[PDB]
Amino acid sequence: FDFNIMVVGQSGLGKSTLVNTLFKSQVIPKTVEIKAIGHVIEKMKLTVIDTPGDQINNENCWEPIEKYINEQYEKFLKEEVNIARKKRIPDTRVHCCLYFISPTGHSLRPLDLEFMKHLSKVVNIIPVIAKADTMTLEEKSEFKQRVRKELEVNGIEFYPQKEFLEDKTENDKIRQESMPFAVVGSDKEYQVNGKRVLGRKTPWIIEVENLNHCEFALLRDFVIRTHLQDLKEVTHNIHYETYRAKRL
Amino acid sequence: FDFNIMVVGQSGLGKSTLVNTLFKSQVKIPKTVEIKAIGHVIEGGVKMKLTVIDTPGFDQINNENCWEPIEKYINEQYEKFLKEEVNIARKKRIPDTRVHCCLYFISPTGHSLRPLDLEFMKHLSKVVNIIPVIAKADTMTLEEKSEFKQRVRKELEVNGIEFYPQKEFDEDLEDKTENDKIRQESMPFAVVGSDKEYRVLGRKTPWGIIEVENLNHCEFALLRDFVIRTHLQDLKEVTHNIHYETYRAKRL
Ligand SMILES: Nc1nc2c(ncn2[C@@H]2O[C@H](COP(=O)(O)OP(=O)(O)O)[C@@H](O)[C@H]2O)c(=O)[nH]1
Ligand SMILES: Nc1nc2c(ncn2[C@@H]2O[C@H](COP(=O)(O)OP(=O)(O)O)[C@@H](O)[C@H]2O)c(=O)[nH]1
Ligand SMILES: [Mg+2]
Ligand SMILES: [Mg+2]
Repeated sequence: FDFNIMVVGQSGLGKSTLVNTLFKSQVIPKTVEIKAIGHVIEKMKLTVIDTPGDQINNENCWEPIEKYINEQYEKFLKEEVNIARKKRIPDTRVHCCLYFISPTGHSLRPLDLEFMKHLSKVVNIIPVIAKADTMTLEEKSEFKQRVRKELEVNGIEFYPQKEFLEDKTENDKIRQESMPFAVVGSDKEYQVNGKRVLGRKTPWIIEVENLNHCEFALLRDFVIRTHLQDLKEVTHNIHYETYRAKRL
Repeated sequence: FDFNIMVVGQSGLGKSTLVNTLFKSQVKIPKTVEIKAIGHVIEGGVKMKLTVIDTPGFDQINNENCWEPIEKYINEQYEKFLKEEVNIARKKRIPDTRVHCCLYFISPTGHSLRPLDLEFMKHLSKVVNIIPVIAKADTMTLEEKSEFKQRVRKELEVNGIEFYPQKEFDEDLEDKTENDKIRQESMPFAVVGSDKEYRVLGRKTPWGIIEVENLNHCEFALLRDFVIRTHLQDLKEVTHNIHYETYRAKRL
């Protein structure tokens, strides 16, 4: 049982911080290279892939990531044939990928859109709003609506895709309102209300998991519990298949 | 008595919301497409017409010479004043539309400044008075803010980016003492913009309301006083005597 998550997006959005907060939940310098850390603990081995980048010229800035993803597929295609005859086949393909969106309060940057368009064709992308704590209530509500609109209008198929029922009753909910998940990621534990909790120490404490504070708990449950398998299935049966099909 | 402040930086940093904040203090916002200067004739004690110029984006796929459009505007005003410096109309007081002060917004990424940000700043400083500001100061923590301010100061110093108060211009040893504590100690101003008049201005935080003008909450008050009272004149003088003069010299 192996699950791979990857964080993508602009620099300085708390992508790296989230990775660690994510790991501390189930259980910070600047990213320069694509390094993926995996924790062999819940049965499951969850490895999260970090990334940097956000420059004077950003032409084809996605290729590096696309090369990596495609690199993981080719590897699985070579390892899909059980030459070593192993009961289980190691899978390092990117199942779920989170694209961090700067909460600019305006329309999505052209670069964000194109970047998501390319990846959506090759990987399961789940839109996320970084540093949600920055935005006000009315602001965040409107920003999500703006995001959902801009995405749908730009023909960006993101998980859960409409194409691939009880699930249809919930996919609409997760497509329709909840997403993109607005997250606050804090690596620090502070005892709040009698128990150790994770949260930002804003002079104003904000609880990373508290459903009343932010949607991190929702996103976490969504990717690690509810849709953990669906992600893997769509990765293998659609994306990966499409790769080898074009390859062969 | 015309005072001209221009707000610059990448999109979605709170520049426009701050422009309105500044006016609203010393007296639903859409994305800006064109450069628009807002003039509001308001009262030091006497009358003063300050026009706050607004700047769109900076934020795109390929950002080359994205400063060119602004340089062109700034230079457009220098040519205009050069054209109106000779009082053919024999005017007692001459209308001034030159950018005296220019605030540059730096996203609080908590990392080293983006190379584009540096390039953007470097060109402007050699044509105008730049004053480094950190947008959405409220996002950061206390320890994070301190580290970022120091980080910005270092990067700018290292890159040779002369911002107001310029190191080159102060002559007096006393002048240096005061100016060394404003650009080392004080800059860059960590500000929080708020338009909605709530009856003290501020940002509506869930935990509690945050006073935009409070010194204990943010450094907006400091920035206002600096650019409106203390150094308003100094900014103008350097603009006229050095920046403008340099342009006029090059024009020949
Ligand atoms: N307001 C806010 N700031 C955050 C949050 N998470 C991280 N930050 C800050 O933003 C900076 C981003 O750093 P990092 O975690 O490496 O994000 P990265 O740019 O993807 O590498 C950090 O210095 C954090 O102090 C958040 O949820 N809200
Ligand atoms: N956290 C925080 N958010 C702000 C602040 N000022 C503005 N904002 C929000 O960020 C968005 C930026 O919009 P705007 O004022 O037009 O900035 P602009 O993109 O530079 O024009 C607005 O929708 C505001 O709700 C601030 O001081 N702190
Ligand atoms: Mg990073
Ligand atoms: Mg604007």
